[PDB]
Amino acid sequence: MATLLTTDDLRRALVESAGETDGTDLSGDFLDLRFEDIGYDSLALMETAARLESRYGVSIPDDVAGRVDTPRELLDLINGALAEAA
Repeated sequence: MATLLTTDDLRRALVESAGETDGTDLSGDFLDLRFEDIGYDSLALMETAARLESRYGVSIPDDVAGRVDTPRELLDLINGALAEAA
């Protein structure tokens, strides 16, 4: 819906949950850059998604929140959630 996250928005969330960072290699489309490769553990990732959950009034299944290997999956998952929630 209007509520949607693009790669740029998704980047922002990981920047926010990482704290004071430059955003490393999340520049542009990092959808193919795996979380393990950007030093992002599923726990941190859940917190990232958590910010998004709270912000967009959604809830992401705890299995799926740490089931995503690549940002593309996570982006799509939230896109599908935000398809219904706004």
